[PDB]
Amino acid sequence: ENLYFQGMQRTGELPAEHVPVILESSGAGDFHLIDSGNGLKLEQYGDYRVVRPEAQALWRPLVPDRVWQNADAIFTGDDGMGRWRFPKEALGETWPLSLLGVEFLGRFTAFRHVGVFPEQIVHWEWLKNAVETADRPLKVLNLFGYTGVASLVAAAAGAEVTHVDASKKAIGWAKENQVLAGLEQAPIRWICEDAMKFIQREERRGSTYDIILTDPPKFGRGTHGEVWQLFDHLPLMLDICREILSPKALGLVLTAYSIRASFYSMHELMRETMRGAGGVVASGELVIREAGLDGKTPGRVLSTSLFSRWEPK
Amino acid sequence: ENLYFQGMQRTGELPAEHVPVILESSGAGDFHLIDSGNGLKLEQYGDYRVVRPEAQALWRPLVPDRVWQNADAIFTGDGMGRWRFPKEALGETWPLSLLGVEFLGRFTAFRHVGVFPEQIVHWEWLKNAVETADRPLKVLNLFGYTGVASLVAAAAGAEVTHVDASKKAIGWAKENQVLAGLEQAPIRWICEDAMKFIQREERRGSTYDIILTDPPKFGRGTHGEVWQLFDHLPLMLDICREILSPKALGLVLTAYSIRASFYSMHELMRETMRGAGGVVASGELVIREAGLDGKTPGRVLSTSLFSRWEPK
Amino acid sequence: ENLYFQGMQRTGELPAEHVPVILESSGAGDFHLIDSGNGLKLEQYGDYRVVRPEAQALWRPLVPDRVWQNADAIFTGDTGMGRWRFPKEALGETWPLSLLGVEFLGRFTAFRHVGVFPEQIVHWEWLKNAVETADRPLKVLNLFGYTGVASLVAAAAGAEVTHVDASKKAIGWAKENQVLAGLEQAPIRWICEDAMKFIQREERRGSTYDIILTDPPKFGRGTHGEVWQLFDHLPLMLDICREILSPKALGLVLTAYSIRASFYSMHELMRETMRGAGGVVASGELVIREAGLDGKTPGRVLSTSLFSRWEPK
Ligand SMILES: C[S@+](CC[C@H](N)C(=O)[O-])C[C@H]1O[C@@H](n2cnc3c(N)ncnc32)[C@H](O)[C@@H]1O
Ligand SMILES: C[S@+](CC[C@H](N)C(=O)[O-])C[C@H]1O[C@@H](n2cnc3c(N)ncnc32)[C@H](O)[C@@H]1O
Ligand SMILES: C[S@@+](CC[C@H](N)C(=O)[O-])C[C@H]1O[C@@H](n2cnc3c(N)ncnc32)[C@H](O)[C@@H]1O
Repeated sequence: ENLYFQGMQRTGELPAEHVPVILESSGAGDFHLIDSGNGLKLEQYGDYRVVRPEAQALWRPLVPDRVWQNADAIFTGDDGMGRWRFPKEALGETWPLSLLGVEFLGRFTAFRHVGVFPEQIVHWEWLKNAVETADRPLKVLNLFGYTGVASLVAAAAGAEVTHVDASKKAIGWAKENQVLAGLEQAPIRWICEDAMKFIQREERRGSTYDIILTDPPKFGRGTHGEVWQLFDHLPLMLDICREILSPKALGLVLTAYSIRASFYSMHELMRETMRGAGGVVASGELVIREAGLDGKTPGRVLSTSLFSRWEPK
Repeated sequence: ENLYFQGMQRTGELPAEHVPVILESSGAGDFHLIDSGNGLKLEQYGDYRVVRPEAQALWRPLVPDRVWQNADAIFTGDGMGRWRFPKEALGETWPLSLLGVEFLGRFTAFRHVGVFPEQIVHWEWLKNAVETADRPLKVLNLFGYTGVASLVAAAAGAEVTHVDASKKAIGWAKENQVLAGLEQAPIRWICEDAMKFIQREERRGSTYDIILTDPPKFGRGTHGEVWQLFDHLPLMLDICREILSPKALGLVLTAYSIRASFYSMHELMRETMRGAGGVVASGELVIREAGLDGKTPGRVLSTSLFSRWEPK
Repeated sequence: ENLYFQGMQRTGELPAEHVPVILESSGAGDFHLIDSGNGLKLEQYGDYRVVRPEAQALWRPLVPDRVWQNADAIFTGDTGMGRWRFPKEALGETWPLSLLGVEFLGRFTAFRHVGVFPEQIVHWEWLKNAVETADRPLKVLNLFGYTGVASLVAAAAGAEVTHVDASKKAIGWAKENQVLAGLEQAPIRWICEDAMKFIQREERRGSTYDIILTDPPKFGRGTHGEVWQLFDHLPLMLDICREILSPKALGLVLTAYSIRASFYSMHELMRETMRGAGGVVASGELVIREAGLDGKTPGRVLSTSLFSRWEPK
């Protein structure tokens, strides 16, 4: 029961809604899902073919064994930490990739992650369009920014970006992507801090942003050990986000992975957060479709994450 | 069963005893307990009113919910958590003063705010012991934490050795030293397992006039040494005795996590001090609620055990 | 079940086998096992008499209580971090030792381990002989090298040594031993890396070694958090080791403290790994025999570890 992190009461009427909205990613170029099944997925990231666990890929693989057995890297093991197997000669920590004009690194760590969630291109497209068509310089806030591809998309489009992540290591990775992308001179502020602390302090300062993106994990830790738990804390976070939106704000975008909840729960939370603000809240799932070996052969849907987006419409 | 951490054999009579002794504080300073109940407590720390869990505060709160809700900071979660700041975001630290010593309250990911204000009773004993001493005194403060006792002793003119296994905690204590204006005071900062340090002091023939020790139920030395109060305390107290000066003024043991009785601490202390004369006083250290006005005595909240040997 | 870490299929005949081979050390010079029983052991390491837990010492102690009660240090256990008791007086962190001509430090940490496995002298003797009777300087690889006494034995004998350990702290200890042993100028290359990642990279580089020693724990962690689990990963490890043996290799030596397995399981793994390579695989247990107080007095066997050794013999 939420005692201390409740959203504040707002006046006015709930915004309009579009729900469910299923967003489906196209590859993308350097990424496609080749095949999946038996609790695994087979993905192409540029020159690297990778096998990773995907528990919900319950069905049987449709692409021949020979294609799976030609993978460059296979993630194995059971905390979250495991071991990559490299069955041929592909090796080192990193490899270059590009999505939506932004060059960044795929990276093998002890975790199953590869340094990008390429399905998020659908949201980066929304972001890029919003920045490049705005007739004024925009401020974009990116919370839980990870390897920073959204930050770089926004920076490349002309935004003044503030990227927030509690992990100094992840900030380092994002900065490496910034160099690779040729965006060293772009206005990106790198904030290594707990995300909710940063925004509450921004609220106290009276700071505002035109677009806020937020990608909270189910569980996290702030830079000074502050426990983050999505189901305990999200209502306060979104409330503070609204308090730091500019009068002419273009959007508030929430993405959520790996969570025992429907998009309807993100949706109704977002609708209530934005009570009296007008506009429209669109929510649902973000999915990838299998594309086969050639990348042109549509197959099954693999749902990755939830989203809810407010816009002034 | 304790096989390897037994105290040495002693001769003579057990010291005199005063037991139970209940030591009480009510916060006539930058601290008081406002209210408690339903497994929580409402406290004033200087400019901030804070709400923290207190599982043994089983009774019902006497101050209206509206007041608790109005707190500046609430500690939440299941040991790490998250502080909620309902009015507006608060900075990490805020200045406090107790017994003439200025130090920092601190919001960390834990429930601890950087001070145990009830310990002012033991600080007052210490302050008096040092002040009224004819001679310069050597004070050892084991498991010293944020070091308010170290600063009290330094301010009274003692030569202080502060021992804590945590470099982070030493850092906080040093920050307090600076804020308190005690940078030129003789405080030696030792980052080491406490029992290792005192056994090495014994080997060196070092002595101290006053020893305070605040061991946790479980801890870890600077180099991973496992500390467990019920396995190791008998040996620690025995070594403490071995490093007391001939004219020592006291040995003070404080113990949180109040599962064992003060009687156990008491019988162990008394036996450790066999043949040393003086008196062992033991019991609990408690805070009494003071209400919104700080002047309305309420319920007792017991925080810790203590046992103190003095030549008294 | 092993899906991703199988050794390649080999053709040809399994090497000859000698099994069980029980290797026994009675402790010379600075080490011997005085007595053991009641789940404890009483050992002399140079000038210190030490008591440590030894759960399999189920029998009774045969040396009087007085002698045990005169110990300089006793390890007392939460299980495996604990606390050393020094009953006579506080002991410093380290003390000088020497075995097989190599000077190194005994060390009190929060674990039961004193900085050397002196029973390993039997394998060090095999190694010393192999290096010092060779007609060329041998390349010796030592995986999971710990405090590096084997590395120092090989280097003293004239080998070019590569020492691999994921722990920077352990590498630091080994280097301290190198200094103490007077081997600072010797060709020892200190590698702080996951052992399997290092050897796969060696394989890619086409590198070879004349002798390979590997002492994998049941469970470990690479420098960059890679999970090591002997039962999941050892088959691939040994196969890569084979691929980095020189044509004129003198041996591949596996040691394992995972006592629960039989030496037969290390044996058959090593035999199959070396299929078609000729030579001989000898496997069994490495044991210490109690030496008692005075005279060299043969007592009970304390088995410490498993081993399997391939040689071209
Ligand atoms: C942890 S999530 C990982 C990706 C995706 N959102 C998911 O849940 O799988 C994205 C980023 O959030 C960061 N993070 C976790 N807790 C945080 C916190 N309390 N404040 C700021 N960033 C945090 C992580 O360091 C990471 O780079
Ligand atoms: C951990 S206790 C916490 C306060 C109070 N004594 C309690 O138990 O709740 C006080 C200090 O003991 C220190 N400490 C814990 N184990 C220690 C050890 N083995 N040696 C020296 N200091 C230790 C901690 O770093 C901390 O600052
Ligand atoms: C095997 S462990 C301890 C000694 C003995 N083998 C045992 O299991 O009890 C020996 C060394 O392996 C190292 N180690 C553990 N995991 C490793 C890894 N993944 N790669 C390289 N070294 C590792 C440790 O740092 C340690 O110094």
